[PDB]
Amino acid sequence: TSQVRQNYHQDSEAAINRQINLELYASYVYLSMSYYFDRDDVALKNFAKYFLHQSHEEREHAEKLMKLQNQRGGRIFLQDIQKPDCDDWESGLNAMECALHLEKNVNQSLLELHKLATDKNDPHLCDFIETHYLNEQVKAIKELGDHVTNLRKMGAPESGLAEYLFDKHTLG
Amino acid sequence: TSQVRQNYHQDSEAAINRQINLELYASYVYLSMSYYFDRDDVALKNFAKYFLHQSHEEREHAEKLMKLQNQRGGRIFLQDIQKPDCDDWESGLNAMECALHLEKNVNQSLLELHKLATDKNDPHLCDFIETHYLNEQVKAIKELGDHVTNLRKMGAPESGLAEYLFDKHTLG
Amino acid sequence: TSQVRQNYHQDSEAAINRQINLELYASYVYLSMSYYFDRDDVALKNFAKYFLHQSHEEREHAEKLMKLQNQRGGRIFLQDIQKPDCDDWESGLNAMECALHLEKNVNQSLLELHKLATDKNDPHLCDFIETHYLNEQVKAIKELGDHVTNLRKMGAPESGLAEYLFDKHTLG
Amino acid sequence: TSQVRQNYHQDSEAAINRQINLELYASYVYLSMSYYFDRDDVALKNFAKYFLHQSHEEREHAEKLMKLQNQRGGRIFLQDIQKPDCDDWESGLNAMECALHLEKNVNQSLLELHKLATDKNDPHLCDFIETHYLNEQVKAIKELGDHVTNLRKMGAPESGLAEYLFDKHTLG
Amino acid sequence: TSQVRQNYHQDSEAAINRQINLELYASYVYLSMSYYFDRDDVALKNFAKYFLHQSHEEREHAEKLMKLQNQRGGRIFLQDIQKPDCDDWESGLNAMECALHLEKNVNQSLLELHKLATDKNDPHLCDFIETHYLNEQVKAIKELGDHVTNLRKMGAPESGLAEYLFDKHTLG
Amino acid sequence: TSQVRQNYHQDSEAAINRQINLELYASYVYLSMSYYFDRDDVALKNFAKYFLHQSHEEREHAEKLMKLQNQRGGRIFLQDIQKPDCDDWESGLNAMECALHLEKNVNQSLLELHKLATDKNDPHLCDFIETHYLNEQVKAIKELGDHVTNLRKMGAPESGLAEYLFDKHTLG
Ligand SMILES: [Cl-]
Ligand SMILES: [Cl-]
Ligand SMILES: [Cl-]
Ligand SMILES: [Cl-]
Ligand SMILES: [Cl-]
Ligand SMILES: [Cl-]
Ligand SMILES: [Fe+3]
Ligand SMILES: [Fe+3]
Ligand SMILES: [Fe+3]
Ligand SMILES: [Fe+3]
Ligand SMILES: [Fe+3]
Ligand SMILES: [Fe+3]
Ligand SMILES: [Fe+3]
Ligand SMILES: [Fe+3]
Ligand SMILES: [Fe+3]
Ligand SMILES: [Fe+3]
Ligand SMILES: [Fe+3]
Ligand SMILES: [Fe+3]
Ligand SMILES: [Fe+3]
Ligand SMILES: [Fe+3]
Ligand SMILES: [Fe+3]
Ligand SMILES: [Fe+3]
Ligand SMILES: [Fe+3]
Ligand SMILES: [Fe+3]
Ligand SMILES: [Fe+3]
Ligand SMILES: [Fe+3]
Ligand SMILES: [Fe+3]
Ligand SMILES: [Fe+3]
Ligand SMILES: [Fe+3]
Ligand SMILES: [Fe+3]
Ligand SMILES: [Fe+3]
Ligand SMILES: [Fe+3]
Ligand SMILES: [Fe+3]
Ligand SMILES: [Fe+3]
Ligand SMILES: [Fe+3]
Ligand SMILES: [Fe+3]
Ligand SMILES: [Mg+2]
Ligand SMILES: [Mg+2]
Ligand SMILES: [Mg+2]
Ligand SMILES: [Mg+2]
Ligand SMILES: [Mg+2]
Ligand SMILES: [Mg+2]
Ligand SMILES: [Mg+2]
Ligand SMILES: [Mg+2]
Ligand SMILES: [Mg+2]
Ligand SMILES: [Mg+2]
Ligand SMILES: [Mg+2]
Ligand SMILES: [Mg+2]
Ligand SMILES: [Mg+2]
Ligand SMILES: [Mg+2]
Ligand SMILES: [Mg+2]
Ligand SMILES: [Mg+2]
Ligand SMILES: [Mg+2]
Ligand SMILES: [Mg+2]
Ligand SMILES: [Mg+2]
Ligand SMILES: [Mg+2]
Ligand SMILES: [Mg+2]
Ligand SMILES: [Mg+2]
Ligand SMILES: [Mg+2]
Ligand SMILES: [Mg+2]
Ligand SMILES: [Mg+2]
Ligand SMILES: [Mg+2]
Ligand SMILES: [Mg+2]
Ligand SMILES: [Mg+2]
Repeated sequence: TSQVRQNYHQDSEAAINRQINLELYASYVYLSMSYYFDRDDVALKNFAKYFLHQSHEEREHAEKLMKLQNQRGGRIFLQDIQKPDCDDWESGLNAMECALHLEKNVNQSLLELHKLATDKNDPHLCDFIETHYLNEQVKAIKELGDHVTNLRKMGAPESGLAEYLFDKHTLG
Repeated sequence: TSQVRQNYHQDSEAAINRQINLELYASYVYLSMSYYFDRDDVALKNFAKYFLHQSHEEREHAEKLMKLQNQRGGRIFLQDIQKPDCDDWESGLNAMECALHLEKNVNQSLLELHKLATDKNDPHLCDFIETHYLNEQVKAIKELGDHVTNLRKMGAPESGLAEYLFDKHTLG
Repeated sequence: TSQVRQNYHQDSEAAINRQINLELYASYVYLSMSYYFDRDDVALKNFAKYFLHQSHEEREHAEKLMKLQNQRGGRIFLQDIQKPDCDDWESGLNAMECALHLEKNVNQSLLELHKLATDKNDPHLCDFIETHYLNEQVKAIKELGDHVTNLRKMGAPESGLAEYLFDKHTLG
Repeated sequence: TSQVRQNYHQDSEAAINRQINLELYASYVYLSMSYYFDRDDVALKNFAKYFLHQSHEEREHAEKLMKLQNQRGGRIFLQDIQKPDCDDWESGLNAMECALHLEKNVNQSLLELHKLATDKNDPHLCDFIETHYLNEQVKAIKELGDHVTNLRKMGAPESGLAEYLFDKHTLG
Repeated sequence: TSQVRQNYHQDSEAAINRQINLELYASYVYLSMSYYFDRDDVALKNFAKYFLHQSHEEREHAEKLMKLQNQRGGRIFLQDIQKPDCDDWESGLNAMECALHLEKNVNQSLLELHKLATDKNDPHLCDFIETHYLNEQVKAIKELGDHVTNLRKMGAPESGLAEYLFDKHTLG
Repeated sequence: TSQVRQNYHQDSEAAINRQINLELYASYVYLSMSYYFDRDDVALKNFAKYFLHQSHEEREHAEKLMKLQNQRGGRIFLQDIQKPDCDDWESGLNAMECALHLEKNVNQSLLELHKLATDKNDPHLCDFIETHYLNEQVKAIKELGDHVTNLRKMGAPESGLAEYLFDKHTLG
């Protein structure tokens, strides 16, 4: 047992390891999305940059959870990082819709994590999740919803012109 | 009676209190408009910023009238600030059309106020209204008419692309 | 239903709309207070500035709640902003006592909002209220209590000298 | 009763006074530790500096709780600050082990305080404890565990060379 | 026996440990005083700042004596730091009168310490006390007497106005 | 078929996708290593920083291969990123030995990739591998061998002192 461990339930430790994997998975999804828009037959450079930045942010999310695990005296256990569900993301709109669904799924996992931390009376872990994850998620979900809405109203995915102009004006 | 009061008719005092309420009402209309465009299913960020700035300007209008009331020795009497007529503003074009109608209504109130000040031979109040309100109104009405015209010619409200591009190029 | 909405109870949405109205009401109370001290027969310029700044802060409070409503996928619904209970605030001490009572009332509303968010297991909303409102309120209540105490010990409201000197040394 | 007091349970007030005493006690323990390493027969200058800084941080912890007590309208009640359990701390490793045990004890007190604030539905006090104390404690406990581990692996306490080199490279 | 010890009497060593405790006690008295003036029903912010600074100075006094003990090869022995005699300090004037009495008591202890160092022919300890403590005490006693005098002549403690104005002009 | 594709064999395209996975795997190994040294019972902060930087470099390696795939008109196909072979890396020396073995394995894959590009007469791909990977690998392998050698000669893994001092002087 770790000399630093205090009020840190084994179930919370396990849940944190599951969350680490999920954040790394989200990083992988956004990495895949990014280079889809770098294809010569897609060629939306600011979509590509946007998703690559999101990919890097998700890796930071994972790293901060790994730091937390050690801070509390838990032990990191890593799993395979599953490949993303799509190889082909079809359109800027469809990728944004997938990212929205991804972020809502990660949010649900974080909310279940917070419920567990609450049930185990772990206020430090509750505050950690609230402080570093829950509002980040709300902002990410809101931004992706905003993007989806604009692309739809602009005429995407049918209008390749719309995706092009969104790439320049919103993501550029 | 106030030691500063001079040539300030009771009717003018009352009219100034009515104008204070109207300016606060205009501030509220623009506040509502602003956050309509912040909705995830509308998502026109520069419409939102534009109307929020207009909201703040209207509050300044109200404050300067409250200052005038005290400068002249009248007594401020506040009324409820009525909620705006619309919860849903439908489109960027429709919001601009509503703001145009609002500004023309506030202008009419200011012109009636000026007629009263003229009838009561209050040149200080006439100059105050002319100096700080009447040309501000003309410029605001002209700008909103310009915006309405551009949105119409661009294809709004049917073209969500038009509202998007107007948001970036004129309001951005 | 909003594409961004997740774990956001209809009751919380309604409570947030009620809180928006209350913050706008507080802004109106402080606006009224401010210009009372700008009257030529009151003439406490730093009381006036202090309350005007508080008025502007309350509008910011309202705006941040409107932003939150949209972030979470709720829909803003505005109500009339009621006029303040007093036209005449009588003295610097009495205005500070009224502001203290106002802030304690707004605090109670925020604490009921937090209880609801807790009952609905909304940790994001709990953190939002804690982060942006609850300590702001505690600090505001403490500052107003401090001011009330000083004015009382100085001899207010009987001593117009006390209110004058407090205006210069504490609010100036 | 205090004019500022709102939703602040008498039990919480008492618990905050107990925590104030404990933080002052921790300040005293670290003060004692510091000057032990300033002895001519111990002479580890960076151990001494490290613990003196920790001592000053604990006094700041106490002061912020005294500020909180007044912010919420409770009344500070001070008790004797007990002398530390050890006059002689024996070795750099043993002092770090004692500081680790101290911080875990203070953490437990803070977690009991948070449970009480939760039971009394005091979200402001919960947020205060989370924001200013609980992660500070986790970081302090982790750092002391790190230090203990390094000193042990280096060969302390038997190796006076290890304590000397740790003083220069980690604490210097 | 310490390798550095020279001409340092066991009685002086013990007296220095007693003085360390007394300086820490004075630090505690001023800490208590400080937060009394931070109460919402007292609310003299510059009294609070003044006494908090005095508290920090007393801790520095204690630390320099702990340094001296080690410099001379004595061994620090700590005792409980007794809580201050008053929880309620009643008025700015009464707190200043108590601080004056405190400083005169600490001065008497220092003068007895100096007599002992003289009797034991310890010129280094005599010079240390003279250099770092005796004139600091005289200046502190003179300043507190000055403050008491001004508060009395101003009309304190009856005049809450006097304490308020002293807070701004002398302590501000 | 891609409009940009020229002299790019399907076998090379597949090999590049295999290399992408391997570089992401190496990133994961170094991520795991990094946080092993962040454990409170290991606590070698510069080992942790060193491996985290290596992790980030490997992700850059992967990204540049994804860019190459698109530049040449191939299509990225991602696979699961396998978890690292070790959860526990035991010692600084053992982690360096594992990283050395990892880099030699990645080098072998790159050399097989280069042989394939040579056999398919793809000089652009040969130059890409030589320019951006092969000397990076040689330098990485040499540096890790240097580190292993120093740790062994210093007395690792038995000497926890050696690993501590290596952490400060070579990795610090
Ligand atoms: Cl970054
Ligand atoms: Cl402005
Ligand atoms: Cl502001
Ligand atoms: Cl500090
Ligand atoms: Cl200092
Ligand atoms: Cl880089
Ligand atoms: Fe970022
Ligand atoms: Fe994430
Ligand atoms: Fe998808
Ligand atoms: Fe789903
Ligand atoms: Fe995310
Ligand atoms: Fe403007
Ligand atoms: Fe206006
Ligand atoms: Fe309208
Ligand atoms: Fe009309
Ligand atoms: Fe207007
Ligand atoms: Fe402010
Ligand atoms: Fe507010
Ligand atoms: Fe009132
Ligand atoms: Fe009431
Ligand atoms: Fe407020
Ligand atoms: Fe610090
Ligand atoms: Fe502490
Ligand atoms: Fe101990
Ligand atoms: Fe214990
Ligand atoms: Fe501590
Ligand atoms: Fe000083
Ligand atoms: Fe002293
Ligand atoms: Fe006393
Ligand atoms: Fe006495
Ligand atoms: Fe003193
Ligand atoms: Fe590098
Ligand atoms: Fe590589
Ligand atoms: Fe290995
Ligand atoms: Fe092998
Ligand atoms: Fe490598
Ligand atoms: Mg992002
Ligand atoms: Mg375990
Ligand atoms: Mg699979
Ligand atoms: Mg909570
Ligand atoms: Mg936050
Ligand atoms: Mg304008
Ligand atoms: Mg009248
Ligand atoms: Mg109505
Ligand atoms: Mg003009
Ligand atoms: Mg304020
Ligand atoms: Mg609804
Ligand atoms: Mg009414
Ligand atoms: Mg929180
Ligand atoms: Mg906060
Ligand atoms: Mg510290
Ligand atoms: Mg009580
Ligand atoms: Mg005892
Ligand atoms: Mg925090
Ligand atoms: Mg002093
Ligand atoms: Mg002895
Ligand atoms: Mg006692
Ligand atoms: Mg002499
Ligand atoms: Mg001198
Ligand atoms: Mg490298
Ligand atoms: Mg193919
Ligand atoms: Mg496996
Ligand atoms: Mg070449
Ligand atoms: Mg080269």
